[PDB]
Amino acid sequence: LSDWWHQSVNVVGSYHTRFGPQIRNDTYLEYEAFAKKDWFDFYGYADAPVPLFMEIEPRFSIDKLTNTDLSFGPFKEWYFANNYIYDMGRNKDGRQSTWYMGLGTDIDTGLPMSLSMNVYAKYQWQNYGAANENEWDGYRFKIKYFVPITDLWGGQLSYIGFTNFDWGSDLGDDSGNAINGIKTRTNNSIASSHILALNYDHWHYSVVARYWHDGGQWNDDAELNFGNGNFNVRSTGWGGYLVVGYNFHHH
Repeated sequence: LSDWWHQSVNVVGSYHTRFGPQIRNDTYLEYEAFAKKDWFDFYGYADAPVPLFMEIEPRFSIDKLTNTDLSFGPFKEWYFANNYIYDMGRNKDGRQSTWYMGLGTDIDTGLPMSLSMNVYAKYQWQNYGAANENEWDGYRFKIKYFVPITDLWGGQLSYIGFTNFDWGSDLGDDSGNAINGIKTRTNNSIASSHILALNYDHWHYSVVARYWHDGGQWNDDAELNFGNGNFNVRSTGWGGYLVVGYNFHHH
């Protein structure tokens, strides 16, 4: 229901993406959904070509459920947080199933914005055949903030930012070395996003600047050869996205 459940279908163009060994530029369809009902909030999105990649972020209110005001300081609420990533891949080999679970919260900055912080531990199932499949591996700190800016061109301009700090994984240790001498993979990783979004009654346009540090836990500059010659991994740097979509909702 529009009251709490929001949907959107979007077209996305990406440029210089860094989650994998080689740089990428893609375009694809995407389904989004944002929800917020008294005891649980949710965000998720699914991408499909011009096979299937989805990421969901469900969170449950410990306060609402425990029915105990755990509010304290800037900390408005506490949550049992979940960040689940699924990638079907073209094989049964080139797939990913990642579950991050932990503690989350909403911060009251006294400013005209929204701020959330989460910490998770994660179990790794499939991971494109990597050395860390099926085991508890690594942790993640996720910080995301929303900031209403102004009205621009008849729409509402706003800023959104979130970062995923991943560390403590055992890959890198358990992976080999590159032709390069350095290790192929990484125990940690950072993916930071900056979003400028224009929202109209239904249509919206968004520009996304994203920065990676060892994107996808690929050790930046590692020298590899997949059968086409040696090449260096460029897992650290900027990439971007253009997003045009439509939010559904009855009047």
